[PDB]
Amino acid sequence: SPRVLVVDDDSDVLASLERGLRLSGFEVATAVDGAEALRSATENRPDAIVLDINMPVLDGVSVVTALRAMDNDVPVCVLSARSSVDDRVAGLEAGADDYLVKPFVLAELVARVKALLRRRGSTATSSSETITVGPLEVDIPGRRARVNGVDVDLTKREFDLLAVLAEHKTAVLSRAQLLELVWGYDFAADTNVVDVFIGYLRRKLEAGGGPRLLHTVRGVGFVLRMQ
Amino acid sequence: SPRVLVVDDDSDVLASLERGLRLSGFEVATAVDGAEALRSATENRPDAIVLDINMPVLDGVSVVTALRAMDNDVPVCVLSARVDDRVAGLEAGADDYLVKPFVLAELVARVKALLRRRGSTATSSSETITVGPLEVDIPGRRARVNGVDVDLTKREFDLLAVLAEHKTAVLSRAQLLELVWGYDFAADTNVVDVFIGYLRRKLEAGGGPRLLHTVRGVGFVLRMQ
Ligand SMILES: [Ca+2]
Ligand SMILES: [Ca+2]
Repeated sequence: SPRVLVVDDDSDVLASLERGLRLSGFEVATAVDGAEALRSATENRPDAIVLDINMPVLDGVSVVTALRAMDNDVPVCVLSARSSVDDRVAGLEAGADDYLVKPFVLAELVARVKALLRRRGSTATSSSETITVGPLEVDIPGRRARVNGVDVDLTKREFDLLAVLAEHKTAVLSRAQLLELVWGYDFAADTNVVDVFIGYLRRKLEAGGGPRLLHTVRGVGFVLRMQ
Repeated sequence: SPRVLVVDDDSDVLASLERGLRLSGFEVATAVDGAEALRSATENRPDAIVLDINMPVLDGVSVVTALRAMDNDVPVCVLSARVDDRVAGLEAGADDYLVKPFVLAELVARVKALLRRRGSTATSSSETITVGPLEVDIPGRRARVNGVDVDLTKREFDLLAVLAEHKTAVLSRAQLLELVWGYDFAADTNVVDVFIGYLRRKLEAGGGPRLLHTVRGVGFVLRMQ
């Protein structure tokens, strides 16, 4: 009953993923390149999209870029070959919500797709008032972050992360807690998605040129706090 | 401003490159050896790296090797020497080179070219291109000859990919410099001819037929026969 659009230009992989997800309980639509992805996404509006990065015609990065420019927040998990790192990172930066490296076992994708759906248009936060951490203001309801009055341009998943960290300002959250609260994971994962997104957030928070607000507590977790 | 990391163990040269590139409109990071180069590259994600070859602690060839081994496709222009007539940094995976001594205008032109290429979002509609025994998987950035992987550096593939996309077309040195290297300017560099050599040698390793042809005074063509 959730509709998942799966996009890959490798016809074996696409057929396999189609088979795998349909059997796992999803209504599945497919596309072979990013143009067909955007057509499919536009004409059918999937609940989630599984999106290969390196494709002809329009790549996965472009597809993501395009969706997000249209304010289309559909959850997206990008797929990439192992070696195609600085590149899957591009999809995440451009606005994908999660990634999975090939080859993967099908359970890894199903689990992340159910998480994607659990956390589509998101946060597990109750704050209504804007949250201040030094010069940073995190407006959860208005989905707006500002540092010294200047908006910080964040993707939907960067913002969800910052929002969870602001909701628990000054508290340390572990990778595992952040996978559950932000990504909606209900399973143990081998993933550095939290680390990658902490990198992006911190770079954005610091681009102005002042204090580190977002701290890595080695072996324990991450914390948003002034000083 | 594009961020360029410059790496040279000679502090005079390092300082001079830094000054020059900054006055040319670049945001410049520096590193004194290959170890500092790796740290800077990780901590600071430069848009391009100007990389000396002979350095203590860790050399330019080792830097390029480590970067490529770690799937970091950052543009690298190596500052290298030229005997063997080999340019070891290129073979290791650097994208272009300059031979010291050089004028700054040559480095600036080459760094802009690096950046032009890395900045390109042009996406081909081609999938796998077949030329006789050779298959070029464009989107997958893989080549195989008679089903056997040909291990190519990023820039070797870039060149192979342009030749395959225009398969059987003769592309001049000038067009490949523009198309593959991102040059917008004159350049008397031999970099295209050097990489053609690399590809031939790699493509022809399995004993097979010549697929990459040099038409002197005209250009280069990838075709079976
Ligand atoms: Ca692909
Ligand atoms: Ca040196």
